[PDB]
Amino acid sequence: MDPEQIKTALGSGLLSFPVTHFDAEGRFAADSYREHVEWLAGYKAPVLFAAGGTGEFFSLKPDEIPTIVAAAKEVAGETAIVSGCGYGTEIAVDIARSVEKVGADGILLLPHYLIDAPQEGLYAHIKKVCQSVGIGVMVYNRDNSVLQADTLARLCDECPNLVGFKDGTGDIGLVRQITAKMGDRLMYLGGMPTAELFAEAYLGAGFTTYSSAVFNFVPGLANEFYAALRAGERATCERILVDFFYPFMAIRNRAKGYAVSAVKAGVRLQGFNAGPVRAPLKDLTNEEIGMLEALIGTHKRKA
Amino acid sequence: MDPEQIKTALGSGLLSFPVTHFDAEGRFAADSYREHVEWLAGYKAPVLFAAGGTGEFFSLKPDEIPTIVAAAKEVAGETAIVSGCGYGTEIAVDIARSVEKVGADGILLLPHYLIDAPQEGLYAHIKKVCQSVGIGVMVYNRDNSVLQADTLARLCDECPNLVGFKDGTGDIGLVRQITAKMGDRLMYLGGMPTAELFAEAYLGAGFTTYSSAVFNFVPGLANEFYAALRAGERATCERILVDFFYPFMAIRNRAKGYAVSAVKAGVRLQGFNAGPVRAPLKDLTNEEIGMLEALIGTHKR
Amino acid sequence: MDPEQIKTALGSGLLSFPVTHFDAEGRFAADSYREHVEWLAGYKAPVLFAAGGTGEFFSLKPDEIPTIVAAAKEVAGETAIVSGCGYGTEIAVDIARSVEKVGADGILLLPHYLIDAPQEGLYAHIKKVCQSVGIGVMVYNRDNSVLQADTLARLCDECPNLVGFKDGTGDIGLVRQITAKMGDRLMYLGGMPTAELFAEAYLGAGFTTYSSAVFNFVPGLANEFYAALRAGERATCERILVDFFYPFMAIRNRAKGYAVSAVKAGVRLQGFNAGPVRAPLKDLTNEEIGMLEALIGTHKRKAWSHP
Amino acid sequence: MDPEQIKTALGSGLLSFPVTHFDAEGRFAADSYREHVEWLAGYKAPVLFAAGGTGEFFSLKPDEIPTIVAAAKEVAGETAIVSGCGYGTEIAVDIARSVEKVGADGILLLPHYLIDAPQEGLYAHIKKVCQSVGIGVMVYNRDNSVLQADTLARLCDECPNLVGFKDGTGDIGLVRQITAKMGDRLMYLGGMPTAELFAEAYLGAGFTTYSSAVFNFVPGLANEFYAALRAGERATCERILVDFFYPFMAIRNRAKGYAVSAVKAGVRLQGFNAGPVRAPLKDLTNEEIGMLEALIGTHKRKAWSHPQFE
Repeated sequence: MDPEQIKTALGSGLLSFPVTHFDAEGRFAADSYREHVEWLAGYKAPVLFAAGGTGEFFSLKPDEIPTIVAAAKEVAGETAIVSGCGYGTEIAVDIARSVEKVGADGILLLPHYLIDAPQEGLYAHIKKVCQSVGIGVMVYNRDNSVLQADTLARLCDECPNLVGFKDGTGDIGLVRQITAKMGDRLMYLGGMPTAELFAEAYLGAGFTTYSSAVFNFVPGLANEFYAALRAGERATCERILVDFFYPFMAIRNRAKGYAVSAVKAGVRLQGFNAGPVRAPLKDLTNEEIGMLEALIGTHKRKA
Repeated sequence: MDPEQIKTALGSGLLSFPVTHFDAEGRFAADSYREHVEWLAGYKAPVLFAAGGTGEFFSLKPDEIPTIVAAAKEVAGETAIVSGCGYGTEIAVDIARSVEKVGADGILLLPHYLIDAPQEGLYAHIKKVCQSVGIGVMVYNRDNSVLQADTLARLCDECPNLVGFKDGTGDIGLVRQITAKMGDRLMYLGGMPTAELFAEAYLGAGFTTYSSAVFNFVPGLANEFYAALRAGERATCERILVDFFYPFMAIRNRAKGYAVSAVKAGVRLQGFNAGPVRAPLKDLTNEEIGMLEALIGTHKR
Repeated sequence: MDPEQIKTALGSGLLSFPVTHFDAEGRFAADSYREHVEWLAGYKAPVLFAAGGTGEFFSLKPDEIPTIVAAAKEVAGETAIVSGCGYGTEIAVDIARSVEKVGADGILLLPHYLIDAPQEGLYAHIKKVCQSVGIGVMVYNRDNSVLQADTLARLCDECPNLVGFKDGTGDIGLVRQITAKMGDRLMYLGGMPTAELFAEAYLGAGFTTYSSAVFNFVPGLANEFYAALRAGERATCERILVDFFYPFMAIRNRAKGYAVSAVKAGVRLQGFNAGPVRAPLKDLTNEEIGMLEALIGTHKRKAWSHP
Repeated sequence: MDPEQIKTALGSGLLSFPVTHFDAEGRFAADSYREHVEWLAGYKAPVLFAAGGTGEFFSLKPDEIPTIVAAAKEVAGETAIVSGCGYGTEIAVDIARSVEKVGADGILLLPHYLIDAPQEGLYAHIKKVCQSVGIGVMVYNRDNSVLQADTLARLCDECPNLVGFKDGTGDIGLVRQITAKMGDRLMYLGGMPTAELFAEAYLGAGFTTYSSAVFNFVPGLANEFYAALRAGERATCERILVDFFYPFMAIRNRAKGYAVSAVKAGVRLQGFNAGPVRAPLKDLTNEEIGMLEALIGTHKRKAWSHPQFE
């Protein structure tokens, strides 16, 4: 689809970021991945982000990314498919063009690698990546890549296919300035780890959707929270925060990287063969897996 | 005033934090202060925080604080008066008791001095301050004093006069957890510098009021933004953000401490003899003062 | 003494920062304090910092500080006595003048309260404090008060009684620039928590002394480390780091504020009635006190020792 | 070269990290690179790190790295050549094996990409990279990859080819613990931006060498500072800090990334046209380059003929 079509899809519901399934040896496990993506499709997220952060983009070889995107496309149905992209410009452009070739509907551009960079340099890097493909681009403010509002405005003026903005900073002051400046030029995507913790506040900032990492393993629960959010049903949102998300957060905060590892553990507990995380992430301990299993509780998919 | 009455006042509108006026000899200028507070009273903020952060609490002698609270009480009329309080426990308790004596309706407890502290220690410190007075207390998550939700819950169970929670961290994740845990047990007060930049997001977190530092010199505009906020008139809030608050923010970000210095400059531009900031703050340059004057524009008094 | 005399004292050995003793009613326990200080005096630190950070300056009422300084001065012998000082300018000047009045030999100026401040404001604040007294002043780079080299040079040019610089930032790049700029105009004092962890590196930065917080309860060991440091006996320094200081660090890192709490626990373990820390610090758990007791080990204060 | 031989070379002097030269089309410019490396060779740094941070590792396509290493090897003489390496494990292993194939004498392992990771994960990642090659490895504590002493000890016990430790954290407390723990098991390399600012302090921590980024364009000055450092000649070190390094730092601090961009400008000023930096770095303005030119001053290795008519 064209960038305006992926833009419309970004504003039509909740965003799904599937974990990437690996076998015991760490290789991509396409059959298990497709089984899980097919199961998630029943819950009708309008956009699927293949090989995003939750999908361990940062541990994939560039040549693996189109294979993962193609696998998702096999079974995702009438769903927009966005690919992760990232690293420095040379690598990012090659990844972008490779996933465009296998039929991705857009790219989510993760930070460049390692260095702190001046705004002018961020502009030049992101412009070059946007101009390398015809599909839609979402930029991702996080870590060592944080666009100021004026820099983002310049990019929007020069790159018509730049259509989305994902925030992973939690900087409420900055993101409100960005939505005030750009208005409906961009779709605004919440991108904090466990984004439901931020979603009610981010409404006021101008964000009405987000990545739901836990949709990987409790999509019914994630969909219900999202529905309550958009309906203004505060007591329902709050009940789900108190009974599910703050307990999940307690597990997540036990170790670095568990924003991904705990989500992948949840997928395994629901009976999908998602396999291990790749180093330098680590998997949950048996004790922690037990905690998560108990938390999932009434939401188990099987016995 | 009993804690439940200050609690009600905290939920009845916008919060005012007047700058503290100093004269040429550097002392508190009570006549000038009272003139400014009397003018602000016309704009009907339900609660006035004397000697808070915007009032340069951090540069005041403990014995100056009751004097400032007393001056505010003279002219505030039907307005609740909350006093700043802070430092370590021994000093804080002395301040708290001293301002209760001159008629403060509550205290806002700023962080203790210098050190990073464990949750159990914050608990012990804040509990001792709360139990030293009968008036209402508002805690203030900021810098080296950040309460977790479970610690604040314990304080609420133990200290009935603890009735307010002010946030200066900007940690949306944490403050949403706090409002979910405590519910209507506490009044939630936005406390970021230039809090209007955060107000719409903080609604969703569970906060419907905040300190408006710029109410000091453009109270009419601050009231206009607040009314639009509570009415859900986003285009109006956004217009005021774009036309006033982000340009103000640009001036404020030129130097450390200007969250206070620029506000005080604004007060002087409106014809109040608020005087200089105390070191280690520094005042705006003449050029910067000119920028602020131009920004205030048609809100000139 | 005059500023040049305290300056000379700062360069004559290891720096002592006694914990402040509190009684059951929470009050300053002067008898116990004086007893502890008298014991420490036997280990010959040339400068004693009363009511510094380790002495819980940040939890003292201002009127308590001259009482504490006076108590240390009574029993410290021929030892320079420096008082903690801090907060905003108005409070700091009052504190400074009050401790000068009871015969403090200098002040260590802790950061102002709460706010971040422009360099020009730091300059104005510190200058006013220095000019309020005739005794020597040591500035203290840490937290929300960090002087750049040019700002400090300006203060040195205008305040002759400013004679010392303590670092609590751990910013090697900055502190080396400072010593290159000022040279022997200032005495440079290491001020990291558990400063022995930094001492060998700080030598190259231009610092040959530091506050030894653990001197409070193992003054012999602290002296042994300092002696080896100044003599270039790396194997000895390293042994003490591996056997004592990194294990101490493990205890210290278990909770916020334990850089003070664990030291006070050590003092109590060695038989000085220092009492609890004041909130918002917390004391070590019994389990943690147990860990510190084992670590002190052969350095335990024994009834049969000769003074 | 085996790992014990590169370990020995790491302890034999100052470390060189050449900028990577690009042409106007952005491509690696091997002829220019070799000319610059050949000039540097006269100053006899025992180890050259090709495609390190100063060499814009983070902006290279993985297939460029062996090409750059091979070019340096052409003209480096009897100098050890270490290659940059980095990213997540899968990419890092491919890079490591590719540069081993072209004859690198070791790899400097930069952080993995993006994420904060637990110590056990860092261990698993670095172990896998070390076991993928037979050449020497130096780990690099910086940004999102900071090994604690006990984790590093486990890596040392299991990976004999891990022989070096480079610090970019500036955490004196931690690095002194690490040298106390490992002793001569590892060679300790200073790795701060503009490492001369840290070198005297780092001696005490146990580090007697470092990467000198400015060696790229004032190697005579960098060599003199290093000799003074090792000799204990404090007044010489201090003069060079005051007259050159703190003024350099003032230029460097003008914008993000100038720790690389300013060094590359210096190389260009000395007559080696190393070309532009790759985005998202930005080059110094012509005004800023003029500031650096004035600072280089008596240390210029050429005179320019600027265009002028009548």
